[PDB]
Amino acid sequence: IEYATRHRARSFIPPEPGKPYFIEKGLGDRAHLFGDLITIYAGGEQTENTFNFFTCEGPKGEVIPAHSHADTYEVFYITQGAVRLFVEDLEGEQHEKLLTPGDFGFVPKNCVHAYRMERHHSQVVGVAAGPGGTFERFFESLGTPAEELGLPVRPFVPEPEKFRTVPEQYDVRFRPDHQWHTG
Amino acid sequence: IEYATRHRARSFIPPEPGKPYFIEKGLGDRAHLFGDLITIYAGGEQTENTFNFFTCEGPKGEVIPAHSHADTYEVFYITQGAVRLFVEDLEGEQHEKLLTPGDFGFVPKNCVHAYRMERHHSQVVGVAAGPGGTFERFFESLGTPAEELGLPVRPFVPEPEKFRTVPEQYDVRFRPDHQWHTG
Ligand SMILES: O=c1c(O)c(-c2ccc(O)c(O)c2)oc2cc(O)cc(O)c12
Ligand SMILES: O=c1c(O)c(-c2ccc(O)c(O)c2)oc2cc(O)cc(O)c12
Ligand code: NI
Ligand code: NI
Repeated sequence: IEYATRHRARSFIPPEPGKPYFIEKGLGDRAHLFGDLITIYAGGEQTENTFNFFTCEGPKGEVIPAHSHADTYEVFYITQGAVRLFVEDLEGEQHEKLLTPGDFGFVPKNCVHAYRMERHHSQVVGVAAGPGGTFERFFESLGTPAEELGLPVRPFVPEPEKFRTVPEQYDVRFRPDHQWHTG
Repeated sequence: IEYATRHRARSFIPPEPGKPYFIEKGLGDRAHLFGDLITIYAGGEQTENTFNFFTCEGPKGEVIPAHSHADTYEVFYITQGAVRLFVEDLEGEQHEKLLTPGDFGFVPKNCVHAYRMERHHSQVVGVAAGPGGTFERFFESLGTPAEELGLPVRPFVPEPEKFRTVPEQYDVRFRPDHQWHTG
């Protein structure tokens, strides 16, 4: 049976801290953002705002917007398909790598980065957290929560206003002028 | 690409915090504990002691020792095989679930728990962290660090004294007399 939480009328994440739980494949809290489906299995409420756990999956596509996080560190661990990760270090040097399932990428705070899914229905396991809390409700805030299972039929394109206001609540800084010179 | 660190003569985890990095499948810092191989991709040094990221893989086996963590929350995210997760909640009710790849289990602090791998070379993605810091160097401390790739050839059984002294440094509390009555 399911739970009612702060985030969903129907969720498999228990609302109270301190409760163990299991969630079958795909049934975490879901959000749509562009063509991608984000699925949250644990958030800050579960971990005293220490860490989170979520997956991101999507169609073969182009790079997501280049961005950074001032106080948040991010893991990319590939589970399906192939994902090209772009990252610029603090010294301005850029790096790219095609990550295949079981490969790992790590993006520290203040490092500009982006990714491109290079196979249909690629999937990434992510953790996104830091001294300033956990990041997981970003996705449904800029994008939209989803009740349906599976990849969105139509991409969810946030209205411009969302891109201005979501940084006020979530640790994200967009870098639309950023150019990748790794090819 | 390879570094000497506080933890290993050779590592693909950079010693300097704030550096982006990639690690190919299997090439995180490795440790053996019983028949299992633990591979660390990010530790507390990478995240200001906020979270970590590791895998655990091993043969079809019996349940690991029942234990709890006083300040640490743990994620079980199955990537290969099938893994049965046992957990006792704070009110003493026990639960078990066979978790298959893509399935998720969450064990809050102070819940007694254990797992059993039920396919050869099953694999779990883990995060284990909390207000008490990050847990990942526990495995090489009770077990042993490993330079070679692959499952350990001989199980590493820790001497009884390590079970007494490792809890003084890592957030783990063994429950040697704990009995699972879930099936
Ligand atoms: O800022 C973003 C972000 O951080 C993540 C992300 C995805 C997978 C991970 O594994 C991870 O650690 C982070 O996705 C995004 C997707 C967007 O369309 C826009 C974004 O701004 C982000
Ligand atoms: O205390 C332990 C522990 O926490 C974990 C663990 C394993 C995979 C995970 O994904 C995770 O979150 C935790 O494994 C163990 C394995 C042992 O042989 C003995 C232990 O004492 C632990
Ligand atoms: Ni990001
Ligand atoms: Ni544990």
